[PDB]
Amino acid sequence: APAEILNGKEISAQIRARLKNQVTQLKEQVPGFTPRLAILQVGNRDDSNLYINVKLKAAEEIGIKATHIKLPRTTTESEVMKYITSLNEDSTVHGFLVQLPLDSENSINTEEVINAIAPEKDVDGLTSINAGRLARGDLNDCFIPCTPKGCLELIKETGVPIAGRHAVVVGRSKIVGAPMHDLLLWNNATVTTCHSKTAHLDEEVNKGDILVVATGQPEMVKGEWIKPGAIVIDCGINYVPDDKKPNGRKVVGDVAYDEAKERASFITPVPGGVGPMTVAMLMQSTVESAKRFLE
Amino acid sequence: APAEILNGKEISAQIRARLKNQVTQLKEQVPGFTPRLAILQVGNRDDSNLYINVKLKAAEEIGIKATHIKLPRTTTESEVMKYITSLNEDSTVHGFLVQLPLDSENSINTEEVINAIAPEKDVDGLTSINAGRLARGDLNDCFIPCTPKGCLELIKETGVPIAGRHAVVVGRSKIVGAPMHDLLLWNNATVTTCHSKTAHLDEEVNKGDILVVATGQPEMVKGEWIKPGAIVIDCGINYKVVGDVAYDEAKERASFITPVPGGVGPMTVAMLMQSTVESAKRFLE
Ligand SMILES: NC(=O)c1ccc[n+]([C@@H]2O[C@H](COP(=O)([O-])OP(=O)(O)OC[C@H]3O[C@@H](n4cnc5c(N)ncnc54)[C@H](OP(=O)(O)O)[C@@H]3O)[C@@H](O)[C@H]2O)c1
Ligand SMILES: NC(=O)c1ccc[n+]([C@@H]2O[C@H](COP(=O)([O-])OP(=O)(O)OC[C@H]3O[C@@H](n4cnc5c(N)ncnc54)[C@H](OP(=O)(O)O)[C@@H]3O)[C@@H](O)[C@H]2O)c1
Ligand SMILES: Nc1nc(O)c2c(n1)NC[C@@H](CCc1ccc(C(=O)N[C@@H](CCC(=O)O)C(=O)O)cc1)C2
Repeated sequence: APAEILNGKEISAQIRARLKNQVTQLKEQVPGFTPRLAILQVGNRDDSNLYINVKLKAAEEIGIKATHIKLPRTTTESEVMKYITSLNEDSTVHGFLVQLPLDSENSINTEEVINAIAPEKDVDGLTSINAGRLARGDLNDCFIPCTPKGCLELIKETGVPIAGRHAVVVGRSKIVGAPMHDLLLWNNATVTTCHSKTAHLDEEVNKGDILVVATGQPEMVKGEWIKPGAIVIDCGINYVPDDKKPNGRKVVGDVAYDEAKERASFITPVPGGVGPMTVAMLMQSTVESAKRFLE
Repeated sequence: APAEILNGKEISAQIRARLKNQVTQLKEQVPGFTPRLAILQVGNRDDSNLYINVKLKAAEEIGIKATHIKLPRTTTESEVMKYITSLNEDSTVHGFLVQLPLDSENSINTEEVINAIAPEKDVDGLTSINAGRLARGDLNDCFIPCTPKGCLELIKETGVPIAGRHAVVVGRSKIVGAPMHDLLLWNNATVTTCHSKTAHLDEEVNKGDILVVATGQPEMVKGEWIKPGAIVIDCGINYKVVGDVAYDEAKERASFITPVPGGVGPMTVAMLMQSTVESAKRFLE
């Protein structure tokens, strides 16, 4: 009785298709309304160009007007700040994000930049104000970071109620771990957060009916650690050379999949689990912002 | 035989004496300068009145100038917003707070009212900005709620390091439970947060080397559930006055325990004063 596989690629395709339909209906219900996203980039990193082009492409297919603002490396902090203030003020933009990390020849305080974003437009959900709302239970209107939002969605796809269950989150980062605890807590699970200073991590992991691991340590969580029948969510994206693969490299998660799949009732594969879910989540957050403005 | 008693009244007395000397020196460095705190109240709840009096009394004894504004029960959210804006703009007021719960005959969104407060004066640490910083580990730039602060201080009085310990926080409110989890987490403990939807609560509480209870249910946490040698912090104030933990039983299992009264209560006001003296010192800098 091996674990059922949570196909992130398929589930995300479903999500994006439904969002397209919603966007089509919003525009027909309110003629002239145009859900709009904006991405602010500083510099010209190759990886950022790739990530951005993927976000813009997904936005255009759903019917969301996506605006890409690309500033040169010579940009200063005051200029980046000016754009954020203008994006906040632009009533035609419902949600925007600053693509990280910034690429400039000058010193720019990343935290001050991010925190200048108007909370009601913070689709990536990383501002302190938004993090503060999510941490204290304002799930009805705050924004949720794309990765943990995709994790909760995958957990809900199992059909197993979260309330009353014991969930373990290995990792406590701003991007994943912390907001993941927040989603699980406010969905009424009893949550235990682990990290690099956690003693007897194996014994802790073994107590989770729902397990979300986001550590960046390739396959550290062994199958033996998994609680029998648990829902395992693996956010890990670790590269390992493998000449038997088309591009000479494989992607493994933070969980030892092959042995964990024999213990859990539901498990996300890597690649193809949490990863494909992220862009869809940003698109969902964008639509949410558009609908809250429209109301 | 019983657990060591964490005397919050003696410890807070030492903190207050310390803060007093600090305030006295600040005035000697800058004569005429006076750290000022303001407490805004809506309504006339008897318990809120006594709580405010205690805070006013501790401020006076430390040398802090405290102002109490009491609004009638007919107050609207709009009017409360006018006082909050006035207090944000009043340069002589270094730190202010809105007494909770608001006692009005009209609906007033408490979060909107609290979030109108300027974060630099949010000595109660209830704004979404301060909550967000604490929630993500940015402890350099924020005010932490006075109750979780007092609890952390009480835990440190045991002399036992927090890092690596499995901590259990029973309760998740904005005032105590949620920020308490954060403080423990960022102090490197492995933290479990329990609430009303927690199944097998007795089994969860039994895993805690550090146990903080803030539920408001009279002596609901049984001593049987306590892990032998645990540090028990009890934030409960229930009506005789009792905590959220069955003290007589828990004291025979714990290594360190907070009594009620004279435990977390005093420490809470001492920490509020500490955050106030801090907001006055960040203003001079
Ligand atoms: N699907 C996507 O596109 C997506 C998006 C974001 C992230 N991810 C993946 O998620 C992973 C985690 O990212 P992150 O932002 O959370 O990074 P991070 O900032 O480095 O987070 C690591 C966290 O795990 C803890 N930790 C480190 N080693 C551990 C260990 N050996 N045992 C227990 N805990 C350990 C650390 O504790 P301390 O706080 O004490 O340091 C820290 O909280 C990365 O591999 C990344 O590839 C995927
Ligand atoms: N020392 C001080 O001066 C100070 C300052 C403030 C407060 N306190 C004290 O702290 C206590 C709690 O305050 P609060 O603002 O957090 O209260 P609250 O708003 O009523 O919150 C109680 C929390 O505990 C949970 N809970 C209720 N019954 C429970 C049960 N039987 N088992 C497990 N969890 C239960 C609730 O879960 P749900 O969210 O699911 O409902 C809720 O999260 C009060 O007794 C108060 O006197 C002390
Ligand atoms: N929501 C909310 N709930 C609360 O319980 C409070 C609050 N807000 N705001 C203010 C806060 C006041 C904190 C406080 C608690 C106890 C004491 C105190 O000194 N207690 C004495 C006993 C006093 C007596 O009743 O005679 C002690 O030794 O514990 C002082 C401040 C209470």
